[PDB]
Amino acid sequence: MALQLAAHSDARSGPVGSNGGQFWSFRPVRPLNKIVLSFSGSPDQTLNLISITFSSNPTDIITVGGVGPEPLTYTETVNIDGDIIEISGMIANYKGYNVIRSIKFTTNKKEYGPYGANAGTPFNIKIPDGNKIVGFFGNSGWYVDAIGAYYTAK
Amino acid sequence: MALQLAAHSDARSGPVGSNGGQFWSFRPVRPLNKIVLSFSGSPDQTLNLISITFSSNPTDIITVGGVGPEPLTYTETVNIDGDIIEISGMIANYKGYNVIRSIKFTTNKKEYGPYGANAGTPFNIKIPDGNKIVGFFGNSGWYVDAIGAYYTAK
Amino acid sequence: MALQLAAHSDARSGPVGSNGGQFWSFRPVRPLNKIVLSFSGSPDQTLNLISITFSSNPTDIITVGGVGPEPLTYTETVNIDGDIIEISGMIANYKGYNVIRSIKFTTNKKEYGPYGANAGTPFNIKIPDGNKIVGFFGNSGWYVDAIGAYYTAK
Amino acid sequence: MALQLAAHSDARSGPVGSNGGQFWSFRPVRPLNKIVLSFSGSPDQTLNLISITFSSNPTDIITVGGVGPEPLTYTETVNIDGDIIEISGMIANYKGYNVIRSIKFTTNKKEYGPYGANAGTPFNIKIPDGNKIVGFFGNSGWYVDAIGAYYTAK
Ligand SMILES: CO[C@H]1O[C@H](CO)[C@H](O)[C@H](O)[C@H]1O
Ligand SMILES: CO[C@H]1O[C@H](CO)[C@H](O)[C@H](O)[C@H]1O
Ligand SMILES: CO[C@H]1O[C@H](CO)[C@H](O)[C@H](O)[C@H]1O
Ligand SMILES: CO[C@H]1O[C@H](CO)[C@H](O)[C@H](O)[C@H]1O
Repeated sequence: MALQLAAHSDARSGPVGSNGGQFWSFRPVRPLNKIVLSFSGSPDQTLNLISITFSSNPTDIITVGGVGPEPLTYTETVNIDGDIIEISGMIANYKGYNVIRSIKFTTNKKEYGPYGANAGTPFNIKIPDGNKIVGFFGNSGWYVDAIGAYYTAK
Repeated sequence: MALQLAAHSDARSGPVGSNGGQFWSFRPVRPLNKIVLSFSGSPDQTLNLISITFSSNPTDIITVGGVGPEPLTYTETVNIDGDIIEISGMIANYKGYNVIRSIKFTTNKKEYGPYGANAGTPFNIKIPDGNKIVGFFGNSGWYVDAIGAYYTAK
Repeated sequence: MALQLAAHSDARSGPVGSNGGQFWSFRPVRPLNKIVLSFSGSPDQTLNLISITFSSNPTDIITVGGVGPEPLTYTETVNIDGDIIEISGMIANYKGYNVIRSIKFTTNKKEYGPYGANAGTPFNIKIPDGNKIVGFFGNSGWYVDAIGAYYTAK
Repeated sequence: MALQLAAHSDARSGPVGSNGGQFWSFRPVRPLNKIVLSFSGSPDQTLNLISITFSSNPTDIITVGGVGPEPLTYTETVNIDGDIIEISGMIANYKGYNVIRSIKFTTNKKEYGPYGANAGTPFNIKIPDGNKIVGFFGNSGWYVDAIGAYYTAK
């Protein structure tokens, strides 16, 4: 007595960047409210993006990249106001791997970034008008190798 | 030299049914305009769905199911008028496997079906208002084991 | 001129269950090592699965289901030993929705469950030999409507 | 009654390229064994990849790109022997869009190509050892904007 009412999966945009050790995915039920970027290096010189931590209130969270031995030295915290609708950045070599090196998040009312080392090959994830980004997925290893987003209407 | 503008993949609904021998996927760039359902048995008795052939003019086409030796004895040709917005049917046993046994296609203009043996466990692939089905995917072997749909805004 | 070295997304199994309010996805880069199932009702009587919390050390976590007004009364904490290789359970109606009602996790070393109300329509998420489940996805609302898994070799 | 034996969807690699008008997908149940690349331009000067026709000759076929007004002037027909294990090529601007401009296919038996214009930025779809490409997906419009592959073991 159980009708098979097909369950849905959100549209995807990307991934951009490069193949990495592990596929990762994080689409939480509630909106993303915070993104922490972790780096090695320093702002006065060059920041090396190593991992990204995505979270949604009150406790959903995931960290991708950062599984290597390099110690972190800096972090940038992005407090998301509203729905993300676009992301951009640069891809370039880091210790033998082409990785996400800088990232910028854009919502309906504000832009955050770009943060990191903004040099390299640009990437841009954009979605249809009237849609929102509701999660991210990609590949990662010691660093963040590729990134894509889940999106849906309204 | 070339912006990595993330490319999109349409949302999915399903699949419903059962795991089968091969995954299959068909999402043409022009509308799906014809579907041929091939069966063994008799329309005057019981029809057994063996394969489905989806096509989009001028020459896009795919057949899933039917790789077994059983001869086909009857076909139902469905000429699609309008956007497909819903699919439903029944899943039941056929020669050792739970398979898609009947299927009904609903568009914004007409309803087609159910075609086949309308007995078993019901399935229904429904999408949000304002969207349309633009492709199908599933699993198949000798028969049609599972089916799901790709959908996007109209 | 970063090479576009196509990045991979793991093979998927499912989902099973039914369409729900939101799509959710959680595939961490480290192994899933803990799953908390939250229920209303009681073990001595009938346990009603409401939400599931998946986590991977040290800090990855996600909770799906549980959005509604019903208070939680019991939880089953599963400490996963080994790679998850199979999941099974039952789907049945709960307050007007067909939902995941029980779930059993099988790793290469032990099995856990089934936990919940083991009655209704059985489901089984199986993968090819030599593979392991590395994440889960599905639909959820007030309850856990559908679930599927990400899997990969080894 | 029907046991919900979760059905599987093959792993994906990509897409590489750029977002385009429509998502397309083709994963036939029989091995892909024919690919036709259609161009405008001159084999001596520069070829402009307009569309690609993939087939599981002779039953399954799809053509992506080429829905615009530009006439084709030259085609490359590729008869694949064995399993495709890798593809690579260049991406570059064509009349306002960054599109797939050349492609080279590698099977366990031999190499095919490159076919197209050798200029732009490179892409490469590689898969795990012991796997094979069993389908393709991407974005397209007047041209082939993005491409990715479905792969599985064996
Ligand atoms: C140091 O190698 C590891 O990290 C890099 C960069 O992130 C890649 O992901 C690679 O596949 C993984 O094995
Ligand atoms: C006859 O077996 C074959 O066809 C059935 C039914 O379609 C399933 O797909 C199975 O996995 C496949 O090996
Ligand atoms: C009370 O409705 C909500 O919860 C149910 C059950 O979980 C479904 O998810 C539904 O789509 C969602 O809107
Ligand atoms: C001429 O525009 C059309 O073709 C280009 C190139 O293929 C892109 O697909 C674009 O989105 C589509 O509208």
